[PDB]
Amino acid sequence: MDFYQLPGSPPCRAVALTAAALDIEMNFKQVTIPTIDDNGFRLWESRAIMTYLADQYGKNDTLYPKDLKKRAIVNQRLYFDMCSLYKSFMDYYYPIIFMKAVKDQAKYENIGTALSFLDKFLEGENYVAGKNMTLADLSIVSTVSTLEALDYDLSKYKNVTRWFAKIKPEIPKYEEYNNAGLKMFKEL
Amino acid sequence: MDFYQLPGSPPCRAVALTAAALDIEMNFKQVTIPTIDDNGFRLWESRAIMTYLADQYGKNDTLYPKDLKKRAIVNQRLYFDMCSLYKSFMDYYYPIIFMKAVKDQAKYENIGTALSFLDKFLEGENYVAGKNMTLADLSIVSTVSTLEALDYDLSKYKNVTRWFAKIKPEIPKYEEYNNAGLKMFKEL
Repeated sequence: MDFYQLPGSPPCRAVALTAAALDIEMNFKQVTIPTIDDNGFRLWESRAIMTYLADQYGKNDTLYPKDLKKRAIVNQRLYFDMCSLYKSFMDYYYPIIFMKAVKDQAKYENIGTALSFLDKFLEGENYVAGKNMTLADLSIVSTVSTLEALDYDLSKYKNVTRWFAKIKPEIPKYEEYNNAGLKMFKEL
Repeated sequence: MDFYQLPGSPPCRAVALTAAALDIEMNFKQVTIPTIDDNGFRLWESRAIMTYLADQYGKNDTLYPKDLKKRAIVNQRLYFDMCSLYKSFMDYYYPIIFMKAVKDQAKYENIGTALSFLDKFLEGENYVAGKNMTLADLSIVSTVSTLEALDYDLSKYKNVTRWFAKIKPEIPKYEEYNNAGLKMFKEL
């Protein structure tokens, strides 16, 4: 399988973490990313890639439970991550980081709103979407760790901070496949 | 199953169309909508609801194929619909419809960009995400029909126009569960 990616890209790191958690080797290509080419099957949309890889190559279904109710909750969190959390991170930081535009306080507050929802999801919970670490944890951590790298303060979100701190040690190859690619953000 | 909804809401109509296509009766409640309460299982996020209902109550898997590659394409289109198509429709029309704010040309053009992607997906294709009508068709039609109801011109998007015209007759109970709720938009 070929993996077309960009080391800093949060969606790319979500896929890379997923491949690491499933112990899947991918041929990493550098250049809509990420895209995988799985023996001729081309697939884009990070989260669709993640759920495809889990079902097609997951030894057990802990990351993406076959049980339909548990799966629906993972799916619900993946939509939230993509449409609210990740989108709001992009909408505020990307113009600042790349276009050196002026900070937008309204877009900045959308980040806070998304995190408050995430913080509520994690109340009384070890993981974002069920009793075990799921794909939703790997997806969301790719954005949350990028916020921290950009010096967003998460301590107010004590469930987010709690979850983030305990999840990094559980994630296979977290340092190699997420932490490393964060260097571009820590330098700007 | 209880279905908490609002007749005009596009995500509510996407779920209602899904229930109609699967021949599922739901107890419709009026008030994050839509939400279903399936014998104590509460679930929000329209698209997560749609894929839950298809697997849990679908007689065959034509609407949401079990085949992992075909399923991944449906999933990819559902993310696009939610994050690009539906989001851009909301971002431009809702301030105009509800807050009577001034038209935003940038937000208006995002609609056009989303539709151009949809139009490309439908090139040479009968359906948005595979050889048969899938959940992605029901999701996207709930937004496309709302655009038309708001007098957005889709004729430029000749694949979108072609698909929309042939899909309305195929959708079980399309008139009752989507067309009817569109009346609020045609009057404003």
